Amino acid sequence: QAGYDLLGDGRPETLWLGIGTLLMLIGTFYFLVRGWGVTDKDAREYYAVTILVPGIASAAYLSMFFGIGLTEVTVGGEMLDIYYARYADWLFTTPLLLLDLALLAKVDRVTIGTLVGVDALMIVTGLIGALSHTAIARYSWWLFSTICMIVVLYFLATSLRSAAKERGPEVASTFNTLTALVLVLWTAYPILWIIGTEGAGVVGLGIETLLFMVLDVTAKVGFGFILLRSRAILGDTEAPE
Ligand SMILES: *C/C=C(C)/C=C/C=C(C)/C=C/C1=C(C)CCCC1(C)C
Ligand SMILES: CCCCCCCCCCCCCCCC
Ligand SMILES: CCCCCCCCCCCCCCCC
Ligand SMILES: CCCCCCCCCCCCCCCC
Ligand SMILES: CCCCCCCCC
Ligand SMILES: CCCCCCCCC
Ligand SMILES: [Ca+2]
Ligand SMILES: [Cl-]
Ligand SMILES: [Cl-]
Ligand SMILES: [Cl-]
Ligand code: NA
Repeated sequence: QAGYDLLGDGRPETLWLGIGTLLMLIGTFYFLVRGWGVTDKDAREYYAVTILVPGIASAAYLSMFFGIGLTEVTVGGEMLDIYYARYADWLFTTPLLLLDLALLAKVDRVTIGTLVGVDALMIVTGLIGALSHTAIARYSWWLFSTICMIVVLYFLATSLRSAAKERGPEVASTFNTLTALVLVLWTAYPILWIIGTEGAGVVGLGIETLLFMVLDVTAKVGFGFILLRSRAILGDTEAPE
C-alpha cells in the first residue's frame, strides 16, 4: 500500500493516519480555544456540538494509528484489513453534523429523529457490508447504505433547506454553503468505498486511507470552520430536548 510504515509494524497507511490525527487534534483545539470567548447561548450550542466532531475523530484516528481495533476479513482467498474505529467514528460524528444543520434549519424533533435514524442505518449497513464474506453481499449492503445516504441528503436539500430560508438570509446563506458542501463530500464516501479495498480493489489500502483522511478533515474541520465563523450561530435555537 501507498505510504510509509511509520511504526515499523508493516502498515504503510499509518502515515496518513498520523497526519489525520494531527489535523483533527489541531482543529479540535482551534475550535475549543475559539469557543471559550463565546457567551451567546445559541452559539455555545453550536460550539458544543461542533467541537465534538473532530474531537471524537481525533480519538478514532489515534486508535487506528496504533492498530487498536484492527482485524482481518477473508473474502475468498484474499485478506482485507478493516478498522472498526473508522465506522464508530462515523456513527457518532455524522449525527452531530446533521444536528448542526438541523439547528440552523430549526426543524422539529420528529424531523431530526428520522434524519439521524436513517443516517445510523447507513453506517451500520456499511459496516455489515465491510464484514460480509461474499462479493455479492458486499455490493448489496453498499447499495442499501447508499440509498439511505440519498434519503438523508434529500431531506437536507428539500425539507431542511425550505425551513432554513424562513429564518432570514443570514442563516439561509450559511445553510446553503454547508449543504452544498455536504452533498458533494458525503457522496464521495460510497464512491471511494466501492472502488477501494472493500469493493472492486482498484484503489489499494494506502491511497484509500489517504483519500478517506482528506474527506474526514474536510467534512469535520472544514465544515466547522465555515459554520463557527458565520453570524448564523447567534440566532435563536431549539434543541430537540
Ligand atoms: C465526518 C465523517 C463523515 C461525515 C463520514 C461520512 C460517511 C459516509 C457518508 C459513508 C457512506 C457509505 C455508503 C453510503 C455506502 C456503504 C459504505 C459507506 C459507509 C462508506
Ligand atoms: C413530522 C416530520 C417528519 C416525518 C417523517 C416521515 C417520513 C419518514 C420517512 C422514513 C424513511 C425510512 C427510510 C428507510 C430506509 C430506506
Ligand atoms: C436536488 C437533489 C438533492 C439530492 C441529491 C443527492 C445526490 C447528490 C449528488 C452529488 C454528486 C456529486 C458528484 C461529485 C462526486 C465526486
Ligand atoms: C518517505 C516519506 C514520504 C512522505 C511523503 C509525504 C507526502 C506529503 C503528505 C502531505 C499530507 C497530505 C495532505 C492532506 C491534507 C488534507
Ligand atoms: C470538548 C472536547 C471534546 C473532545 C472529545 C474527546 C473524546 C474523548 C474520547
Ligand atoms: C480515546 C483515545 C484512545 C487512544 C489509544 C492510544 C493507545 C496508545 C498505546
Ligand atoms: Ca442568541
Ligand atoms: Cl458570543
Ligand atoms: Cl445569550
Ligand atoms: Cl495503495
Ligand atoms: Na506503521
